[PDB]
Amino acid sequence: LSAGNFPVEMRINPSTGAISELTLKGDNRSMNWVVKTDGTQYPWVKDNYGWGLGYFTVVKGRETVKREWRIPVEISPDGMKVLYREGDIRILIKREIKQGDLVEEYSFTNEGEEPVSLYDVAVYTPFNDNYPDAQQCINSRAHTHIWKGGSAAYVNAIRMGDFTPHLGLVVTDGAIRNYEIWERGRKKANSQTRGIIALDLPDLLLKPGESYSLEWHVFAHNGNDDFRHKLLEKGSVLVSCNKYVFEKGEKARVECRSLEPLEACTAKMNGVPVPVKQEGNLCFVEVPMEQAGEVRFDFYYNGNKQTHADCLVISNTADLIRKRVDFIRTRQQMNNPSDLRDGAYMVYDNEGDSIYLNDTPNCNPVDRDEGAERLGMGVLLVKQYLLTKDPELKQSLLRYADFVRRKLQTDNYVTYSSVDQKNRNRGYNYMWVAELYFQMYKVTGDKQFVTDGYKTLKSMFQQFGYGFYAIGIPVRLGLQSLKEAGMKKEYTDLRNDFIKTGDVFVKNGLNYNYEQSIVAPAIQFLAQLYLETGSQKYLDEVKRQMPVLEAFNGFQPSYHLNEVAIRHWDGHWFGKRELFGDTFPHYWSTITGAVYYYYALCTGDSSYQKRAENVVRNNLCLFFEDGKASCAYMYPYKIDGVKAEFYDPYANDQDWALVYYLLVNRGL
Repeated sequence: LSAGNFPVEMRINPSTGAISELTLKGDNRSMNWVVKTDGTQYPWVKDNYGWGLGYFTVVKGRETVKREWRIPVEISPDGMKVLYREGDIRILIKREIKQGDLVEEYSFTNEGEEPVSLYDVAVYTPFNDNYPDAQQCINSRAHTHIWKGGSAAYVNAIRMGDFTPHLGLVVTDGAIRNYEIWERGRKKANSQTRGIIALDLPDLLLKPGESYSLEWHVFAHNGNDDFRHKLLEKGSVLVSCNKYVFEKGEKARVECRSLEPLEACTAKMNGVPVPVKQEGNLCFVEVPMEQAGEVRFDFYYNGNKQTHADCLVISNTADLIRKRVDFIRTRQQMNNPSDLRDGAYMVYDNEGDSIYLNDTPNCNPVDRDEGAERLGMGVLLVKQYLLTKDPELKQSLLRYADFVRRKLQTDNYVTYSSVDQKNRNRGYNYMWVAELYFQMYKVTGDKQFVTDGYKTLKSMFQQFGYGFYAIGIPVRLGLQSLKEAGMKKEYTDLRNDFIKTGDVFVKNGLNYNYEQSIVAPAIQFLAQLYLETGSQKYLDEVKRQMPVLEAFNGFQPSYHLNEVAIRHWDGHWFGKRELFGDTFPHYWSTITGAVYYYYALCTGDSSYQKRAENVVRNNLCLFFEDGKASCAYMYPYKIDGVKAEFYDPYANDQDWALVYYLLVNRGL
């Protein structure tokens, strides 16, 4: 049983030959699926970024020249056939509407007398993934889930509100190996745009007169299941693994599904052939994961096609966490009686092998300071203390709790992230200080911590409002902390402050800058609230907003991406390299996994717990086997020409990923 037919329509730019506008006929919201490339949406995004235009670097001996195609030599009256010529290379674009889908074929032909090598070959696909405001986002923008799957590459653009129709792009000839991001910066809408995506073809060697062809289909679809079915119908494949992060010794099952059986399907594991089993239209590999590190599974099929999955093998998860807490204790806690920040857990430069003192220039000093998000290290050590009872952690926590109470907060519970207290008074910071205090009660017993938690939340309520959207508002912990102490006058007063927050979230709905870590913590809060009160109005709102949360997450066969929310700015604001661009994973992705944990308790639907476990498991790649950590993985091949695919060398705020990992897996 299903729904509507939405033929792809477009406007061709008569000067460039690019697709200016991409719409789905019969869409009641008439969304343009690409960023407008005439300056009218963003001043700095002009016609050179139009859909179907692109670039390559041509190398002949010592001669290296980058070329960008933009002005056709020939263009059809309808714009469906376009020919560009840049040096020796002809770029021919053929477009057709086949049964309501757009089929585009790009050919690259060496017209010259000498062989040529082409590097960094890419086509712009400027999907409308940006965040101008909540109303436009929900109705008229799309989360763009990109899979660099070679011959089986795709893009699944889910409208942010989850209203159908959605859009899909499936590669049916040639391959896409990666993508790049263009037009990011402090002067280019900052955190509010994902930028302009370009999809990278393989590097080519073209003899005189030889061609390389890329073909894709663009089409409307009705959601992830529909997208996957259509992807298969168009002759592509879907790769998936039982999971994407393994402990050493575990068995992996990697599956490659097609519509019809693949011919001569072969596979490799880090470049080494491994046996593939074929049953009908499933090929699968089953192997032990015997060595720590990256594992890439490649499938080779139908003569010249390939695709892959990215998995990670860690030594052991318990030990990874232990080693990380020891590193926080022995290397990221300031132990200098002379320094005003004495007890703090702090930002750490992994290249420099020292605590980062926030004294050199950078783009935003307050995001590299002594508190604010850095409280997650405290919550992590507390949770790890509860599971192991290492007295050296108790000693370190006692000192941290003193640093926070004595130096970050005033006597009146006004909360800062800096010992001087002459910087921003935020809102977000109060929830984590509060969570640290309630958590410290479980360590010792002192009911004073519990009062500090309450008086911190009350100070936030006084100053900011009742409907302040904020990450990790500690409802279930707050109340169990109060009740367990026996301060029953407080377990009602606070509960009623949370209930007044619940109702304002319910009144707002999806109206409220739009991003993952506004939407998700709202739902985290309303789900904990329902578990305490029982009020059906709150669980109703959770269910209504769940699809909107889920739309941030792809199902690509990579531990970097699988159920990992699209976030693309924290590298700039929190990292050493200060790179805007896709961070996969970034640790706040694990809030979504917290939502799924609670949602699984609210309903009895245990498949949300399995998903919860998947999300947090995938964030384990931010933690290394010597106890070091990274604040972000920069995912794309390049960002504005700057090479990415690296872990940012600062350990900053990422330890919340382990906080939510232990919540999901141990209830802590």
